[PDB]
Amino acid sequence: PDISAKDLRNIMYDHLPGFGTAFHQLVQVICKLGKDSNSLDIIHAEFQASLAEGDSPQCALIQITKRVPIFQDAAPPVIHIRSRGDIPRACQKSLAPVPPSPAIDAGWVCVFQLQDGKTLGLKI
Ligand SMILES: [K+]
Ligand code: NA
Repeated sequence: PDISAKDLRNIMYDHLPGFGTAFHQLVQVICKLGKDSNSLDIIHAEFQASLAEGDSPQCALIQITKRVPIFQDAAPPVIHIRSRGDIPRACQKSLAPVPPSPAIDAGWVCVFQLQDGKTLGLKI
């Protein structure tokens, strides 16, 4: 790819406010699935265009989830953690009960699964 997953992640991070936000996590999800589906260059191009159009970087990421085929009805990744405390502070107000068939394109970034089995969905 013209761009690596790490470099794309860093370009997206360059534009995002704060640290450990729902959108940082979304960047990670996007770069993972994009690397796996060989979509890194299309993702990069779409991100660039969205920024040029005047979109917020957050909106650009969302639009990526809506336009890039790998994200269509794609299940959010499950992230195993010890306790809710392992969830970044800036994500703590973005947690919600997990529905039966969550989809990334619908704003379900990931699902945090606690050791005790309880789940929390990261929602935008
Ligand atoms: K930042
Ligand atoms: Na952010």
